[PDB]
Amino acid sequence: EFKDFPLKPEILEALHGRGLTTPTPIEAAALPLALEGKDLIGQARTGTGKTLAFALPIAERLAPSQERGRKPRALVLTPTRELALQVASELTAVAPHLKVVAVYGGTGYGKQKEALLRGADAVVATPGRALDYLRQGVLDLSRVEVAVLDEADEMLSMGFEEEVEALLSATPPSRQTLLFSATLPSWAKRLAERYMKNPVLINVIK
Amino acid sequence: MEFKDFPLKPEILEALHGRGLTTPTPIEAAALPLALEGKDLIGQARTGTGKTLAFALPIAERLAPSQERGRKPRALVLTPTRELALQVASELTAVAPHLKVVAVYGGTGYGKQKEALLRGADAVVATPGRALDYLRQGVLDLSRVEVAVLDEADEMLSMGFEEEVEALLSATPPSRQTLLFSATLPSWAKRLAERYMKNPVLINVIK
Ligand SMILES: Nc1ncnc2c1[nH]c(=O)n2[C@@H]1O[C@H](COP(=O)(O)OP(=O)(O)O)[C@@H](O)[C@H]1O
Ligand SMILES: Nc1ncnc2c1[nH]c(=O)n2[C@@H]1O[C@H](COP(=O)(O)OP(=O)(O)O)[C@@H](O)[C@H]1O
Ligand SMILES: Nc1ncnc2c1[nH]c(=O)n2[C@@H]1O[C@H](COP(=O)(O)OP(=O)(O)O)[C@@H](O)[C@H]1O
Ligand SMILES: Nc1ncnc2c1[nH]c(=O)n2[C@@H]1O[C@H](COP(=O)(O)OP(=O)(O)O)[C@@H](O)[C@H]1O
Repeated sequence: EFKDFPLKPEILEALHGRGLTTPTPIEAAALPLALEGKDLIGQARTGTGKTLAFALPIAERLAPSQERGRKPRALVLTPTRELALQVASELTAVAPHLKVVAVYGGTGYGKQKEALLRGADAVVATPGRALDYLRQGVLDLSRVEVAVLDEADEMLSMGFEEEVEALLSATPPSRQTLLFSATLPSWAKRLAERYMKNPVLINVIK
Repeated sequence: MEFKDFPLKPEILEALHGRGLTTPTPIEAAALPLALEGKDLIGQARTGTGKTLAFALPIAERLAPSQERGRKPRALVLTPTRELALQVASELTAVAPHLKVVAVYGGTGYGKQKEALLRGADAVVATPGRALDYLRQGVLDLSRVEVAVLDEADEMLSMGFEEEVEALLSATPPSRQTLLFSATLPSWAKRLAERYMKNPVLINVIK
């Protein structure tokens, strides 16, 4: 159960307050290495649940800050707007001490910009809108300590390979990288080769 | 992580420290948490590198001592070679002082190994050929195995023990925990994982 893991009381409170008590098989498998700062690839069948495998480690690794205009120390990339909002919602709830900002197309071009300018600790973004702000200097990725690629195989199918690589290339290689994907197409193995540091593959095979 | 960082009995931690075993290799670090909690796993790392503690410490921690004379082993480790059976037995013996480990291997001493098995054992570390000999004789009884380990599955397939391994695993109850270590997963080994393991997690540190 989550209380078993070594997580700050605020985080356990947040989880407890929300009913989340038992990690899914992929979460239980991935949490230990992720919490310890190591790079990993988490692979499991879609529809089981794995968001806590990267959100808890972001919650735990990052001390809070109130510095206006601060750059984000965590970046989560998702292939769709609806997943960016679901993930930003989860992360916001388990990291109550962090300012989480969702970046995604179709709306809020001005509002999301303003949010990022005021300050952010973690960004959950679709690659389109994110790359826009990257090019404008609005999204600054130079302080990223944890980068997460959520559903790498979908980002490939949606044709975001170029945006994803540009975004990762803008983060410091001192970062921890986590990659989650039901399948591992050649593109994702390459991302692994090029952007990760001796990653452990963790695969719930059946 | 160091070994001290894991939830292990004090006697086991003392054993480790006294031998200057402090630092799990990458596969040990990645696999210990699942193994300790009793889950099935496949550990993949390049052949021969250190991984013995990834299954030795789970066996040491899981099994309580017993005095019963003639008792059947609660853990089985299979290895492709005699030299690997011997290495692993000594290692397991070292970190599981509360258990009686018996090494079972060909090329020598049919009677000595047999008599050791009849006196009783908690863990057997075996090569598949010799082990099947004893299984069929009724000397090696696998009906109480809680942890079964295949150490270097891809080499067992290479050495021609495909059938012997399947026969040994079949003689153990499905309620067991099963740990499979191999640098590569040929078709036979995947088939093994599919049909002999329960919801296994594959852990691959080859990178
Ligand atoms: N351990 C857990 N327990 C309960 N809910 C969880 C959970 N982990 C987790 O992510 N969730 C919830 O599951 C939701 C996503 O579920 P999906 O779309 O079926 O995940 P998929 O298997 O990746 O395709 C998240 O927003 C979490 O709130
Ligand atoms: N359910 C869905 N089905 C199809 N396309 C979708 C989708 N959800 C979703 O977000 N998309 C598309 O995936 C992309 C989301 O990334 P972005 O950063 O918002 O891209 P930008 O529009 O260039 O700023 C958009 O094309 C979405 O319409
Ligand atoms: N955590 C650990 N620390 C020290 N020794 C260990 C160990 N785990 C483990 O199995 N051993 C021993 O290390 C031996 C394998 O080490 P090698 O041949 O030098 O290859 P390399 O690991 O690539 O450097 C095993 O036979 C064990 O007895
Ligand atoms: N370094 C090595 N090189 C080649 N063969 C080896 C070997 N080490 C080793 O053990 N073998 C062979 O691997 C087999 C070990 O299994 P068994 O249970 O002893 O099988 P049995 O023949 O029924 O007694 C034997 O053939 C060993 O000679």
